[PDB]
Amino acid sequence: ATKAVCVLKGDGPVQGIINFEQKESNGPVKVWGSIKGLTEGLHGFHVHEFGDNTAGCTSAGPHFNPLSRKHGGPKDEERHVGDLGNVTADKDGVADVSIEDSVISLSGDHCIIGRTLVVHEKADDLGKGGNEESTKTGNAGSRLACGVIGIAQ
Amino acid sequence: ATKAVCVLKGDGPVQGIINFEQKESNGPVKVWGSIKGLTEGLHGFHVHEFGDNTAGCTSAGPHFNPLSRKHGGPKDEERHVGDLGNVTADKDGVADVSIEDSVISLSGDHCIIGRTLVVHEKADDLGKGGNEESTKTGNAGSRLACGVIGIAQ
Ligand SMILES: [Cu+]
Ligand SMILES: [Cu+]
Ligand SMILES: [Zn+2]
Ligand SMILES: [Zn+2]
Repeated sequence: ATKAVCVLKGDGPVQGIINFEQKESNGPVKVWGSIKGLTEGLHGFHVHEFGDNTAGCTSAGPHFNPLSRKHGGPKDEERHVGDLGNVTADKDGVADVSIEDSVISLSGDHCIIGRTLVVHEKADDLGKGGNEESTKTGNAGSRLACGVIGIAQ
Repeated sequence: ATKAVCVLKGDGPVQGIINFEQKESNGPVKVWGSIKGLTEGLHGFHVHEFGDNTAGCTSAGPHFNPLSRKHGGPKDEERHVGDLGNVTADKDGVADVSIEDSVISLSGDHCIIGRTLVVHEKADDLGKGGNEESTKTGNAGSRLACGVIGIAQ
């Protein structure tokens, strides 16, 4: 099994730790942890291409997209590899994250280790907003917190 | 080429940005950047095993050592893969980092992507110190700043 971890931080109050675990290389990645400091409701949640935080979350570049597809939700055949949809924060501003995804991986061409996990200002519209930006970012707005995804013990 | 980057941060004044570039997968890796906030003199500089910052730099674990060797300087045959020796801070507390290394790699099954880069309190004794700790850490002391090594554009 392979494990990964990401510490999410940004300019504002959003802070979290997200864990990744993959039992087999041909199998799903479990993604779980807790993010606090969020507004209540939905927040876009993606893996971005670059593990570069030199200019904060901006330098992470676009969604991780090695198959050159349009943005979607995690359930869509047409999605970026990095498209994990939304997380939901409760009234106290905490998102208890629990996702399973078969398109991200912790090895190979879909490997997300060394890339950046980002949590966003607004809901990800999952490619259904009827504008060009919906097909790129899901209209998820600004990057509230991010972190480079590292190999974990 | 393959490129990586690391933002070094800690609990004190030490901070910097370190770049990695590898023109050929079977070629050397160039490592360069700057670190500020350091005491004048030598400071140990290594890749540690885990890209885990959940408990600060402590959770990075030991030096990255997939070949199970003793601690060395970068020129030694007997070294950890992560052993990049010392950087030197000037009278203003600034270390201009400029390293070329043929043991670390940005690709392949022992790559340093997703691991942690650490700059230390004290000089690395290059495993020549004559105590057990010399053979593990070079007696480089505490971890002043660290960051996960990420994929760069
Ligand atoms: Cu995103
Ligand atoms: Cu170290
Ligand atoms: Zn996307
Ligand atoms: Zn070492």
